[PDB]
Amino acid sequence: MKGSSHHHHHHSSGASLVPRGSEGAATMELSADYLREKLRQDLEAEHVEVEDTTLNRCATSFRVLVVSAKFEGKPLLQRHRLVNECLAEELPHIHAFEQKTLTPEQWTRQRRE
Repeated sequence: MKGSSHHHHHHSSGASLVPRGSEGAATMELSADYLREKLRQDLEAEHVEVEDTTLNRCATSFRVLVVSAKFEGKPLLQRHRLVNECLAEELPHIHAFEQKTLTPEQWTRQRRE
């Protein structure tokens, strides 16, 4: 049907063609280091550790760790919500995400694992 209108002309875009590299699976898109570095610089932490259960599988999960005082200044719930706000668009793509924020004193106090 063509009752409801919205766009008379065709969509357009702009992308220059230059030598460098082609596309792939997700070597650059969606990665542990991507979310790690992003959160680290975005949240500005001291020590961070990211992990993954190998994307090549039925189940996919990502683990992120952050240790600093910047989180202390903000409420407990604000900490977790902060990490979610950053990867808000990426979150939906993550089948399973798990983050944990703590202080440098607590971590250094008891860091067995």
